[PDB]
Amino acid sequence: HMNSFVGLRVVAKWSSNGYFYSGKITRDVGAGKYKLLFDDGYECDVLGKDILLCDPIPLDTEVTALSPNEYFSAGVVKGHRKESGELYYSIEKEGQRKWYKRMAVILSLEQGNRLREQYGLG
Repeated sequence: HMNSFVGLRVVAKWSSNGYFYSGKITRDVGAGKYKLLFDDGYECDVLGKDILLCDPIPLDTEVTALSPNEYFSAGVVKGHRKESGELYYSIEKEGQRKWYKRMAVILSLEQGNRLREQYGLG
């Protein structure tokens, strides 16, 4: 039904790793899989059920923000904005909000499962 998923930004995980990372679909490789180019440069084929077609990550989503002191901490998306073409998320934690670059925001398995119903490609 869909014209094409190529070029769409997503957050996706591979198997045996429980986090979703931001990336983009570069190719429909069939077999229910898509070639995903992660923002860090890593590229591999991922199952449709492991892809959340949401960009930006919606507001009021509980996410995992990579934080100072190599600290991964759960927080809630309260805003996003483009800064010279780059997407930044406003994440609320301990009742305070801070800006994080796109790549510093990931989803744990539980956090991503909450979005599968609405945004998953399963």
